[PDB]
Order: sequence, then structure tokens, then C-alpha cells
Amino acid sequence: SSSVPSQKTYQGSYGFRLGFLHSGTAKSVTCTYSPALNKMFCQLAKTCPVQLWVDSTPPPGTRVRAMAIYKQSQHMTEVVRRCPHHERCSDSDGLAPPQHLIRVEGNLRVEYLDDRNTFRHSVVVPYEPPEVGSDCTTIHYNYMCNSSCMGGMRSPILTIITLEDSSGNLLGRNSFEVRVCACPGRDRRTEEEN
Ligand SMILES: [Zn+2]
Repeated sequence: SSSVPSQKTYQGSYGFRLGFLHSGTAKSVTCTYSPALNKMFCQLAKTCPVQLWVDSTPPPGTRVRAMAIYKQSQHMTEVVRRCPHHERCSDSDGLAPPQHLIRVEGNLRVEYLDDRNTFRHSVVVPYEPPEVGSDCTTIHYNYMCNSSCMGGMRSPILTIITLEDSSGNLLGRNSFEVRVCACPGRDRRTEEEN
């Protein structure tokens, strides 16, 4: 079945929002977020911290899902996946399917889904409330193809983050645009000038 995943931001009843590190745009930066563009700029396979902020702690058994989609165009119905150079290369972590663009690092409770109905790829982790004295929870995502690998790239790629309960009920949704590139700090600077 076709699908056009919702992009609609929805804090819901726990006040679910995203946060990113304020990393600036030095040469050395591997991952930087633009508030102005609502856009991440990261390197392939590198760490991208994404914070989850909540006004009320959701119940035990809550889960966090990420899915990439093409934001717009004739590509809206196209499942985002890795290119052949990257799909068929030597880089499995033993947990991620080789086609999945998005991975989570450093979590042995990560789970990967090819949807049996829509064929969309997604990655889920358990929601862990922040440690006492911490304000948010952080997930380290890794993006496993560059923006240049993507065939719809008539279209930006959007990461959609959803909070869901143990039964799959949606509690919250947020999203940001994502560029996988050689020089995140330079491309952000450049894109904001534009
Ligand atoms: Zn690729």
C-alpha cells in the first residue's frame, strides 16, 4: 500500500519536543543543527545526537521511532533507502538492515522495522527518562548514505521522530530536514546565507 507519512508536528499530552546541541559551524564539527532552517547537517556514519524533551514523563514501555521520508515532490510515496554502493558494502553493525538509511548507535535494544504494509523503514528505541539531574534524553543516530547517494535528492530528506506507547499509539511527532555531507559546518553556513 502507498503511504505519505504525516509531517505534522504534535507535542501531544507529554509536551514532546526535540532539542539539538548548539555546536556552531567550525571545520571540526561533525554534526550541526540550523534552527533557522530546522535542518541537521551531519557526516555519513558519524554520531548525530538528538535530544528528546518532555513536559511530563511518558509511561514505562514508551518507544521512540525515526523514519526518513522525501519531504515533497513525486518522491513523497517513495520509500527512502540506501543506494547500491552503500547497501551492498562492508558496513553492517550486526543490528541494522543493510538498506536502512538510519541507524541508532550504542543501544542494544534498538529495533528495525520494514513495515509489512507500507514497506517504510524505521528504527525504534525504548524511551528512557533522563537520568536524575539531566533535562533530556539523547539518541545517537547515524545516517548511512550521503545526500548525493539519494535518487529523489528534487527533494530534501526529512527525519520524522515519533513518540509511541508500548501498543503503537502515537503520543507525539516532530521532524527536521537532514543533509549528509562532507562539511556540515560549511554547508550550514552557506545554506543560511541563502
Ligand atoms: Zn549511498
